[PDB]
Amino acid sequence: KVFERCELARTLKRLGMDGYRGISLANWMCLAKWESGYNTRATNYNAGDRSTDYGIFQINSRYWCNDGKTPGAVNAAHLSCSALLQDNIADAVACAKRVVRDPQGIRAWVAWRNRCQNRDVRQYVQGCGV
Ligand SMILES: *SC[C@H](NC(C)=O)C(=O)O
Repeated sequence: KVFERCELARTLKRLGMDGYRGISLANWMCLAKWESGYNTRATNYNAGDRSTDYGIFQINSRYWCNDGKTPGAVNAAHLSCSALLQDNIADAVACAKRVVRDPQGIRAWVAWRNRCQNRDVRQYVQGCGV
């Protein structure tokens, strides 16, 4: 599903992302925008390393979700990448939380560094009531 900007912002607040490990909702929004255009169906195959990025946050199959086809990856005891292609983003949020629990935080996503860090990201949440 393709989320409307404010619909997404309110959803992320409800799932407790505002200020999670010091990350503002505006930062999480900036991240979803440049990663998938707020599209839960988004999939990006990295030919170079044979991994795939899945969902609204473009989570990778080598480190975080199991898809079976990715070489040198986390096993089948971990969350299925399919769970990140659902309309309901609860699993994706729970996984995004885990990713930033690493010392690297939100910097784990290179798109965040390019397009969001050291920027006025107020625009992503202005007028949403969050
Ligand atoms: S981010 C999803 C999570 N992955 C790892 C590697 O802990 C899981 O729930 O398995």
